[PDB]
Amino acid sequence: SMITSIGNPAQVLKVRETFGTWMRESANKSDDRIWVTEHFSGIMVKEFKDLPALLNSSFTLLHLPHYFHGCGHAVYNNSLYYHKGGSNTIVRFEFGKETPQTLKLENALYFDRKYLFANSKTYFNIAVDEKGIWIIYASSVDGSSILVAQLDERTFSVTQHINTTYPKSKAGNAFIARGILYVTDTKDTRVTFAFDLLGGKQINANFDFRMSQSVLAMLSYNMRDQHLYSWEDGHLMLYPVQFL
Ligand code: NA
Repeated sequence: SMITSIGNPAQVLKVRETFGTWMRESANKSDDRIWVTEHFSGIMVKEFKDLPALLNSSFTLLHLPHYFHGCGHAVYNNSLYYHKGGSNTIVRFEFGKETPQTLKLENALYFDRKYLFANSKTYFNIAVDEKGIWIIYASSVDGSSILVAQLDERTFSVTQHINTTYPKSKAGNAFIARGILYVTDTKDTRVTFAFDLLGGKQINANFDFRMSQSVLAMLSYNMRDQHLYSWEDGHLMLYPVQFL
């Protein structure tokens, strides 16, 4: 099924950090924790035990095995998925463990400011939804096309590279819900492109995302509550979504 509209947002918090990510578990689990990264690069993640903890800036610091770049990470099943800064390596870091798993996206743009999403200086966007685990990236072959790697969860390996043919120059940002890729306009306020990942075909999508045009750092669908999570100019937002 497809998204027909996005509701008014709920703001959870405003921080000084213009760019960052906030993330919650999306696996069918009782887990109230929140994970945050700040800025476009670093080696630390802040873990909050719950929302009141986030509200009061009471966090545990977790040191990562590799520096992250960008704002396109995701948390799924007690693991952080993220772009290893300055490489085409994607890292899966399980929070109670030492050695992460890694995979390489050999034909993906990953340096020299040739971003997948320029607004957020992002090269890769990891997304988790009802139909699988996905890595959105931009081709280093033609330097333009948006692709989505479909993952195998157990092996943390790529089973398929899906070419949308959509040029990244038209994309503001994106998220994936129920196996459908949704891409925003360059102003990041409307969704103007969509792609049925398992059907391998474009589908019509034109609906408003938000009224604010403030810079958009992170945009991510969480299948556990079916809400859009975003980070907008230091504002942590939640959007409800309406399916057809
Ligand atoms: Na996104």
